[PDB]
Amino acid sequence: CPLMVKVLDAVRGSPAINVAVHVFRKAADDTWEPFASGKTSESGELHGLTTEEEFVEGIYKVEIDTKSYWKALGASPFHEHAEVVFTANDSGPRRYTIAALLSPYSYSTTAVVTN
Amino acid sequence: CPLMVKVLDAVRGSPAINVAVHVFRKAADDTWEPFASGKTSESGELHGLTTEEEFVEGIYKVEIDTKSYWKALGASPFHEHAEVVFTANDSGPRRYTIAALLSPYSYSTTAVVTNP
Amino acid sequence: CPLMVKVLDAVRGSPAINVAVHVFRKAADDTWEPFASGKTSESGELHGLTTEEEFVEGIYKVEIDTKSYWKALGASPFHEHAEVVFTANDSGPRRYTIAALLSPYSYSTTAVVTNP
Amino acid sequence: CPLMVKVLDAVRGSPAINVAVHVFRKAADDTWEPFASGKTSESGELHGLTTEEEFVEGIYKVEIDTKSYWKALGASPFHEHAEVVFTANDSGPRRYTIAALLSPYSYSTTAVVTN
Repeated sequence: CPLMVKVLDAVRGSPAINVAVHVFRKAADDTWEPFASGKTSESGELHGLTTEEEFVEGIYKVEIDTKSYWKALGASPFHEHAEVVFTANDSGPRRYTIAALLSPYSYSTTAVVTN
Repeated sequence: CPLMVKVLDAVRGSPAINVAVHVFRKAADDTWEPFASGKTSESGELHGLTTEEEFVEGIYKVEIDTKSYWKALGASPFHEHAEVVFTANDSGPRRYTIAALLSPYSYSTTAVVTNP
Repeated sequence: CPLMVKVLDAVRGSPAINVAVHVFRKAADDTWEPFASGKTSESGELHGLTTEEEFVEGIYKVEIDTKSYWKALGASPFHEHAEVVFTANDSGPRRYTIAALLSPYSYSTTAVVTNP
Repeated sequence: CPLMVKVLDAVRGSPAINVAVHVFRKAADDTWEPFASGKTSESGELHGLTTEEEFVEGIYKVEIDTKSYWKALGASPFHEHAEVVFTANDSGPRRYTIAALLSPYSYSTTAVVTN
């Protein structure tokens, strides 16, 4: 699996479960076109987003619909969503894990890129 | 100043200087329309982006140009930029401070919102 | 002020007010000796902990009493406190700002170090 | 496994590998006594720290020797180490994953507690 997304909840200290995640790739005319999407599991992870063949170099945006997540749990969300924008670079064989740590008014995201 | 941005470099333990920041605001046609932009100073802070009058209700997107910042310092960053999207002044004017902590492959961003 | 602490609440998007902070400094016998303590103000900042004269070289430990802070606000935090340990003024006096971002089960802490 | 530790490197966007981790439990006289320790693997993880039987309620401190880690890679570390202090509470069945994200002058730590 070339691209993984893991989402954690910093309030409850648990994985962010029923979370919608949309991945877009930047089209030649700079528009963002749907690339992949899904909902985090009970482990806060989303696998099977794409395949090695489809995941070509280019700019990608991982959009995490955090607002709905926090609303369900009664917290008042700050962000509309979390946006992770990056360039997939082939240079060598790589796997991407976009990790996101969420709080109502804050979030962190790290990219773990392994061989 | 109703919208400020402060950026820190977690590798150097100092303000993130000369970081370009672009603010957009969702238009009626769901298009991201340019709202304001600037760059952080020696203290890693960006003030004067907009005024209370101009900063009306809306969904804003604050794009912090992290990639350009790291590249200029000789690093190989992962992200293109940090994108902070949020609805503003939904219940009256508020002062927003968008803080961002930067590392080549990871960044934190957290808003401090106060009633003026 | 050579050692400042600033704390933010990532759940409320505001300064972390009334947060007790205890500073210790490793003694000759490797014991943690009390150095200074205080609590953050309405702006989530703690100034006046020590002076340049008193803040000598050494390994310091800044304990941010996060648990007491969350409990008082009705939350069930994971950590007892945030512990920032670091060697200070190893190459001359420096001004240190220990910043901490708090959530019930997670916290970030990052130092901004500048030459006066 | 009751207690896990995962360490990531935010500079290189990879797991913090050869990292020493010491776990201490607070003794009745408030001193910190050795409880467990090891070195993160190639996946930046440390399993087998303790057993369900030995992991009793109490206050624990996870010390991550980050200074040596950064020195090896040529970065100038700020912290002597990362310290995660917490109370193990039985109330229900739980697993602890102490995650730490490291940067030379900054680090984050989250506690993921699952059933």
